[PDB]
Amino acid sequence: TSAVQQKLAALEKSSGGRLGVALIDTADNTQVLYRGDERFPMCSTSKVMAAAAVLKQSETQKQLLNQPVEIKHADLVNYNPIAEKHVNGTMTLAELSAAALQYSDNTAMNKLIAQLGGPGGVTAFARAIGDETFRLDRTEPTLNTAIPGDPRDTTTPRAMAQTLRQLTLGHALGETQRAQLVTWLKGNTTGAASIRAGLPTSWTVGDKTGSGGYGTTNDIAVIWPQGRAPLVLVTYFTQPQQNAESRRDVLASAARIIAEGL
Ligand SMILES: O=C(Nc1cccc(-c2nn[nH]n2)c1)c1cc(C(F)(F)F)cc2[nH]cnc12
Ligand SMILES: O=C(Nc1cccc(-c2nn[nH]n2)c1)c1cc(C(F)(F)F)cc2[nH]cnc12
Repeated sequence: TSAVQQKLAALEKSSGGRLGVALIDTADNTQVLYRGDERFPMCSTSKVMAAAAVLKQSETQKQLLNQPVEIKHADLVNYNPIAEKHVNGTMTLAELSAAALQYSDNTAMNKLIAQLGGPGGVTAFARAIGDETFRLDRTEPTLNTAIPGDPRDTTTPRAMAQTLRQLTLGHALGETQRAQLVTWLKGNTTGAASIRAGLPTSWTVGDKTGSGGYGTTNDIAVIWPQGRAPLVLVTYFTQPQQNAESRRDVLASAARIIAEGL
């Protein structure tokens, strides 16, 4: 294995859980993979695929992002920091995308899923951009149950990193839409304790966090290191006990190991 792979395995053993890592260094297309082909519950990292799918729709439905969407009281689920302010009112699909990505609002995510026709519409977009591994099966909040062995609402680190690269640095989306997704990720509010905490502070990071049952703690990021071509990094982590507490420090530690191996 590589030096870095030894350090990641040791971090995993110390953590007591199961760690998945996939790095793409776009400077030379090199990769670092740890459990890169195992499935992990995506939790709210799946919000990137749903927002991107709506961005793709807006390439042909040109006013779609400005369309008002009704927020009813019955729509509110378990974490609605933005949507709860607009109950008995409306939010646009742009505003719902921003709330889902930057505040991790679960009601906003459900509106994106509904716009796409259900979880299968998010999966269909993944297939349309070449991701044969991603699957979204449930709405919020149950897509976060993170039960060991359950394939629902999972992907592999390798597949997620490749897709995040295609969406943010490649041509899965049109130019304006790619830039909008990057703008949203760079403005995330929830990420300072996760991948970002293991990287030099001079680097620019856009990321999407997630967490769920079994102490599942996740982050996916696009990274612009000072003076170098961007990286894409996926860090997924899940634990044996259903009621386990989150471990964002493990994601930071994994990111730090990756950064020191560059
Ligand atoms: O929805 C949930 N968590 C949540 C919601 C909004 C945002 C984020 C988040 N965003 N960035 N990190 N974490 C996480 C959740 C759901 C469930 C259940 F049972 F599946 F419904 C169990 C959980 N155990 C811990 N969290 C959960
Ligand atoms: O909102 C969150 N978690 C949540 C929300 C609603 C319900 C439940 C839950 N349901 N059953 N158990 N827990 C859990 C959250 C958690 C975390 C953390 F630290 F990773 F655990 C980070 C976040 N950043 C923004 N939001 C979060």
